Order: sequence, then structure tokens, then C-alpha cells
Amino acid sequence: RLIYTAGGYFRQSLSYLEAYNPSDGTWLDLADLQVPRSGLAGCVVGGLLYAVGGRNNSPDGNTDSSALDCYNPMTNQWSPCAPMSVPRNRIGVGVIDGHIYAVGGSHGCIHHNSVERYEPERDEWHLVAPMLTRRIGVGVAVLNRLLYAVGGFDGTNRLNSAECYYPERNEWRMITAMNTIRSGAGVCVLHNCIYAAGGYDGQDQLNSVERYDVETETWTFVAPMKHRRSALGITVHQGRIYVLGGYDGHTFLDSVECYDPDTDTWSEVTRMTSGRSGVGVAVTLE
Amino acid sequence: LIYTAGGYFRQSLSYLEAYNPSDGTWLDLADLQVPRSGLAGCVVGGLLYAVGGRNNSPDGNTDSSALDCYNPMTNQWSPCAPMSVPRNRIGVGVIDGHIYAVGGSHGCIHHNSVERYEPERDEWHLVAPMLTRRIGVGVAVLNRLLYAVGGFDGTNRLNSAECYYPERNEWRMITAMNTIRSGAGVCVLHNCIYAAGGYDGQDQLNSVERYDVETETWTFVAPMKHRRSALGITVHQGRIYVLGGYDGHTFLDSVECYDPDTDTWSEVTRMTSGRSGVGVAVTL
Amino acid sequence: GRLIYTAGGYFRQSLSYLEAYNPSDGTWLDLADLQVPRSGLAGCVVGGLLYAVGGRNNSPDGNTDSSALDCYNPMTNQWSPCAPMSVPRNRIGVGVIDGHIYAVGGSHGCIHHNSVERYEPERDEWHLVAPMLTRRIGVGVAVLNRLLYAVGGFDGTNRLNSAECYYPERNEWRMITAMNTIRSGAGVCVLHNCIYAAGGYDGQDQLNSVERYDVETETWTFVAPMKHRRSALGITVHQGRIYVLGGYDGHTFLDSVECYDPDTDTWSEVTRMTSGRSGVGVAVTLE
Ligand SMILES: O=C(O)[C@H]1CCCC[C@H]1C(=O)N1CCc2ccccc2[C@H]1CN1Cc2ccccc2C1=O
Ligand SMILES: O=C(O)[C@H]1CCCC[C@H]1C(=O)N1CCc2ccccc2[C@H]1CN1Cc2ccccc2C1=O
Ligand SMILES: O=C(O)[C@H]1CCCC[C@H]1C(=O)N1CCc2ccccc2[C@H]1CN1Cc2ccccc2C1=O
Repeated sequence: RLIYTAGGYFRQSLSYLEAYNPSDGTWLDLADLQVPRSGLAGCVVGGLLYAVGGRNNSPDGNTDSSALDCYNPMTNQWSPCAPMSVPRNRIGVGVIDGHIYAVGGSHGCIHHNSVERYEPERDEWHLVAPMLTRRIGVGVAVLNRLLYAVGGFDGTNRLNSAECYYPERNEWRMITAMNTIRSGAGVCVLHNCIYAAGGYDGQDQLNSVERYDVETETWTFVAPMKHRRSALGITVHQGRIYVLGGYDGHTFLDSVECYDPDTDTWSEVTRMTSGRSGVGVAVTLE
Repeated sequence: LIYTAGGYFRQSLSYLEAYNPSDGTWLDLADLQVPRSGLAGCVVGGLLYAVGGRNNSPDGNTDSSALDCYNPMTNQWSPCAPMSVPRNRIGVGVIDGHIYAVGGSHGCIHHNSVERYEPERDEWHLVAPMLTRRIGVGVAVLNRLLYAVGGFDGTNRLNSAECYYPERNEWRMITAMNTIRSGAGVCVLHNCIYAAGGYDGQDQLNSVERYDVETETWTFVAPMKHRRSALGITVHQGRIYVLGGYDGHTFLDSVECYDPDTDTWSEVTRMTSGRSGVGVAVTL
Repeated sequence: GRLIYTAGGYFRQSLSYLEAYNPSDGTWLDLADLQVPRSGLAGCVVGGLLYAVGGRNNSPDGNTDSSALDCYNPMTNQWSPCAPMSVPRNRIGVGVIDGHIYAVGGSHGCIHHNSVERYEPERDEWHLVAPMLTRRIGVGVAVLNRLLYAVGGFDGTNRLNSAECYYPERNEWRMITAMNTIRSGAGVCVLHNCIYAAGGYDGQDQLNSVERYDVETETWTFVAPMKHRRSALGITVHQGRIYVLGGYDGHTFLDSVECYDPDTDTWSEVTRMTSGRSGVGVAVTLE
């Protein structure tokens, strides 16, 4: 199993697809994106990698993407899918029951609260209930077959607020708020807990990490990361969180750290081929 | 008993029902002649009037000038004198047993016009127009003056409100709300103009504020649980009731109740089905 | 005063012109241009110095909202930089209360400000004060009775007719009676103890009407309308007569300069600028 990292930003928008194998610490150099992107999000469904949204930041000039592309590792080749109803930069995604859910993000000055769903068998996007709050730089995680949107930016305020999506009822409920305000945080699920790592609070790029216990309904600080970072890639691989790249106010990171929850500590396990931020990250299943 | 006439869900509705705020029960009364959404309701001389609105079938949209009349006894609607113009997204208030029609729209025509109705004669007579063209306007009556609050003018949603003195027959602009609202629930309680919900051109609202006539100041209070515009509003014995509306995607059945003593909301039932743009009134 | 200044503006791109009109003998002096072109800036005079606040640079190769504050010295004919604002502010409003310059609202990209900050020229420092109740860009500002009035504007989605008032001693904002007409980018000033709101845009048409606020009656009253429709107009008072300079009227940029005589209650076109422009910052040498 591999950890994929697509696109991102370094001086201009990137189009790299690379993969990291954690069994031997070795990097792979696969087929590049058709159009460069940053602020996209990645996910895996039935052995295919999907790249959703983001923005093409060239020097002349900018374009928010509504595209859905599909990489087949058997053929090493990208293929266009049906686009989203609207452009979505700094987007969140989750996978529930083999359906991709695109969450918030931005199209220019428009900050979305709307959410839509993709069915890979039919190749069609369909709108579902919008969030209670507009969010770009939102971080998404899927636990107990419920979608979770955490933090972000609503056009005016950076957020510590968090809400939860019940797919069967088709509705969003606001849950307990984070201790710290975060936008562009890495959000994922591990051992029945939601983890919020890094992000931006309007002042500083953060290194603090907090986790949500759904049953105690309370956020809890855990061991912080070595490097401060926002717009970071993140994924879980065998009871271990992996964070990739991001922005720290001055430089772009190539550092990759790995969290072991048994010992509650972070450790620098590799570094990317070049520093970058706003990557789409995802990992092959089971 | 609290009536709910008309509404919208997939298309305009002809439902008339009534909720019992003591034991919580929904009576199934006579449907409307014509299905109407965006209508308003009021009660004069123990009769239920459905003023203006819009029929929205799957093959035609017709803005209504019609005024209907429901008789509690017979369970039966009676066509009355129609208004000079159609008014969808209207507001009403009753001073001196006369029904005031405020604002509304007819296609692309947004009205600053207002017309009074006299049930003793079955006659609509126009009066001083408002300073602002207002659709999705909310109307409240207090100290026997009429207040037009919020609305949409064709380009801008409004936080301004204005006051009609029926003695000199003129409008004067008052202190504007802290928030811009169109299609909000407006009403009077303990000598205060309350305003709940609405759309500001961006999001549906769940905030609530109220106007104090002596201080002339809009103050926020505790916000509703659910975001909603095109809701039905009414006061029943020292507390406000809100019914249905549109949150930006689905149509609410939730019915929240505001206690001004505790300054808190609570869901005290749900409608027989989800719907927005209801005409709502309670029997005096 | 003595001279009426017009700074910056827009015609095809952001301009950097500084010019001054003498009202006694009707002459235009071509003074030194701004370091940076800007439109939507504001102008005020404090202690014989002309300050140009905020605005946006609209070049034909990128746009930049300005947090800048530059001061012009008429004696030296030179523009001197000062301490910049906490945030950039396009389409800004300013008043001067007791030697300090208030910067009110405006925009920076997608962000519409309800925040307000004050400048101390003795110290060269900006300090945030209580923010407004509403987010306002293209807001008009008028100093009366050592209170700061914030009139009309645009909140990002809707054009506004609301007005609100700032009490510097309590450091708090109260909402007052709204204008009869919605105005965004109006010209706002004070004359004979009344706030005048002239011109503006209401989402549909540029305006030519003029209303005014009597502080004791708490009411807005129309007066004689201007000859030309205009928004983003500079405005100032000089010897009991209001002066309006330039603006946008839906298709062209005005060079005309009308003058309201409060007694006759009539406007009259008293000159033209060297070229038409909108979004100018305007001030007058103090009395
Ligand atoms: O608007 C984008 O999509 C582009 C705009 C150009 C800069 C890189 C993109 C960006 O804004 N990113 C990446 C994607 C993303 C995703 C989630 C949250 C935050 C971000 C921000 C994070 N930041 C901030 C920043 C400031 C200055 C220089 C670099 C960066 C940077 O990399
Ligand atoms: O009025 C109308 O022309 C109709 C148009 C068809 C849908 C129902 C009517 C409507 O839109 N109404 C209901 C009455 C009313 C009263 C006050 C203020 C606003 C409204 C709007 C509120 N909205 C907006 C909306 C969009 C999409 C789907 C449903 C709705 C909805 O219900
Ligand atoms: O975003 C801006 O700052 C620039 C954008 C380019 C046009 C000039 C600037 C502008 O829009 N301004 C000037 C400053 C200002 C101040 C207050 C209120 C309104 C304005 C508007 C007035 N408008 C409107 C307009 C439309 C089309 C062409 C010209 C204009 C114009 O000049």
C-alpha cells in the first residue's frame, strides 16, 4: 500500500503525482496531472485515485477548478470525470459507502457552505444539504459512517467550530468546538477519534494537535508536531498518522512526520522530493 | 388555535390546518380554492383572510390579487374583493378592523404601494405609498401605528424600517435594524417589535432582534435553533411561535417557541409536512 | 479655507494627480503627483498638511489595495510617507476629530471592513477603536459636534441607506435614522450644523438627489438635486457653500464642478477640472 501526494504549490501551482511506500521508505515518480493544482483534495475509491478541485495558480493568472480527475495505477494514466457544479479551491472530501463528498472551498470571493456527492458508477454529482457555516480550508474525516467538517474560514472569521453530517437523515449538526482556531488544518480519523493537526489561526501557523472523542464530546491536546505548518497533506497508515508538506510563514516544507498514538510522539520519517503546500493526499484501502 | 394557510413544497399548496398550543394537535380543515405560496394571513371579526400570494404549479406561475375569507363555522372559503394589484411576498397588519396590504411583487414589479381594506364595505382603498419598495416585507402593529420592517427592493435586501401614522396618512423612516432581513418573521410582544429569521442575500438567518419604542433601539436576543426565511410567525399568550420556512435547501416542519422570561427557544412540535411561505394567524 | 485639493482618482486606470483649485479667482494649480496611483482614497487636512488615506491601485497589470498614508506639504511640494494602517482599505471614509484622523471601513479584496482605526500625527501611530455595527465600503463620513457619522455604503452584498454614529468619549457606535434613499459612494459633508448626503449609487442608477440631516429634529430632508448624476464623488465645504468634484455617472467620468448655495437652495456649475475622473480624495485648507 502506498501514500499518494498530488499537486500542491511551490512558487506556482504544481502537477506532480508521487507515491511513498512506508515499508521501505522509497519514493515513486508517477504520471503527472493534466492541469496543475493546489488546494485540491485526494481520496481513494475501489482502487482508483481521485483529484478534486483546488486552484491553478500560474503567473498569468488564476483559475479555481471544478474538475474531477481519476488516476488508474494499473495503467498509470489520468482520466477526466464529470465536473462539480461549482469551482472549489481549498476543498475537503470524505468517502462514505463508495461515494465522494466534496465540501465547501471557494470560488473567488464566494465562500461555499454547499456540499455535493459523487457516485462513481453513474458518473454524476448531486447536491446535498449545505453546511451550517461557509468553510474554506476545511478539514474532513469520516467516522462511524458520518462526515465531519472541522475548522476553516468563512470569509470573515477563522474558525474553531465543527459540524457533523448524517447522510441518512440528510442534515448537519454543530458539535463541540476546538480549543484552537484552525484553517488549513489536517483532519483525519484514528482509533475512533478525529485528529486536527496544524493549520492557521489568523496569527501563526500551528504545530499543536488535538483529538475529538465522540463519546466524551471533548477536544484533547496531544503531543505537538516538530514543525509548524498549514495546508498540509495528511493520512493514516496502520494506526499511524502521516503529515506531508505545508506552509510555515516563511518556507515550504518537504518534511514528513509520523505520529504513533501508543507512545504519543512525532518523528521525522522522510522528506519529499521538493517542499510544497496544499497537496492532495490519500492511501490505498484496507 | 393557530392557523397555517397555504405554503410551498415542490409546488404551491392549498392546505389549511390548525395547531392547538395547549395539547398539541393538528386539525385538518378545508383546503383553499386556489393553492397559494408567499401569502399572508390575519383575523378580523373572527374571520380568516388569505391576502395575496402566488400560485406555482409545474406549468405556470400566477401572482394573486385575490382576497379569500374562511368562516370558522361552515369550513368553507368565500371569494372577496381583490386588490388593485397582485402581491406575492406580501405583509399585513390590522389597525382599527381594517386590513393593510403592504408591498409585495407582481412579476418584476416591486411595490411601494399600500392599500387598506374595509370588511364593512368589501372595498380596497389605496393610501400613502412607502418610501422604499419592499417585497418579503414584515409588518407589525403597535400604539396603533403600522411598521414595515426589512424586505427586498429588487436589488438590495433592507435593514431599514418605516412607520405609518394613519392620522396624517404618511410614512417616516425610523432606526434601521442591526441586520439585513427579507422574508423575516415580524410581530409585536409586550410592546416590542420582534424580528426573527430571514435572508440577507447570502445566508438564511437564525438571529433575532427586537425594537423598543421608548428607547428607539434594536437589541439582539437569543437566536433560534434553525436557520429559516419565509417563515410564519405569531404570538400566543406571552410567547412567540415560528412555523416552517426555507433554510436554503429543505423545507422545515420545525415549530419553535420563544419564552421572553427565560430568553430561550424550544421546539414544541412539527407540521404535518414541510413547507415554506405560509400564511399564519391566531384567533383573537 | 484657501485652496480645494483633489488627489488621485480613476480614468481608465488609477491616477496619481494632485491638483488644487482656488475658488476666489478660479485657477487650477498642478501640484506634485502622488508616489503611487490610487482611486477610492480619502483626503483630509490636519495642521496645514494634506493626508491621502487608503484607496486602491488599479493598474492595467494587477490591482493592489493600499494601507498607505502619505502626507503632502504645500510649502515643499513633496509627498512624505507615514505609518501605514493595520489593513488595506479601498473605498475608504475619513473624518478628523480633534487633531486625529479616523479611517472608516472600506475593503481589502473580498474582505469588507466594519473596523475603524485612528491616526495620531504627533506620535505617528494607528490604533484600532470600536468597530461599526455594519460592514461598510464606499461609506461617507462627516464630523459634527465632535461625533463621527458613518452614512450609507455597501456591505458586500447590499447597498445601504442606514447611518450610524460614533461617540469617541464612550467609544461606542449607535444606529441613527436611516436616509430615505440608498446611497453607496455618496458625497458626505457638514454645512451649517447639518449633515448633507449628495449623490451615490443604489445598485441600479447613479444618483443626483441630495438629502440632509437636522441633528435636533432627527430627520432626513431632500433639498435641491444636483444637475448631474454621480457616484464616487469628492466633496468639501468652502465659505458656506458645498463643492462637488467629478465622479462616475454610469458611463463617463465627470469633469464638472457644481456648487450648492444653501440660501438660494440652488446648484450651479462653477468650473471644470483639467480632466474627468472618479473616486478622488478631496479636502480644503482649514479656516
Ligand atoms: O489560494 C490558493 O489556493 C493559493 C494561492 C497562492 C498561494 C498558494 C495557495 C494558497 O493560498 N495556499 C495553499 C492551498 C491552501 C489550502 C488550504 C489552506 C490554505 C492554503 C494556502 C496556504 N498558503 C498561504 C500562503 C500565503 C503565502 C504564500 C503561500 C501560502 C500557502 O501555501
Ligand atoms: O415567492 C416566490 O416567488 C415563490 C417562488 C417559487 C418558490 C416559492 C416562492 C418562494 O420562493 N418563496 C416563498 C415565499 C417567500 C416569502 C417571503 C420571502 C421569500 C419567499 C420565498 C422563499 N423561498 C426562496 C426559495 C428558493 C427556492 C425554493 C424555495 C424557496 C422559498 O420558499
Ligand atoms: O474598485 C475600485 O476602487 C475601482 C475599480 C475600477 C473602477 C474604479 C474604482 C471604482 O470602482 N470606484 C472608484 C472608487 C469608489 C469609491 C466609492 C464608491 C465607488 C467607487 C467606484 C466608482 N466606480 C464604479 C465604476 C464602475 C465601472 C467603471 C468605473 C467605476 C467607478 O469609478
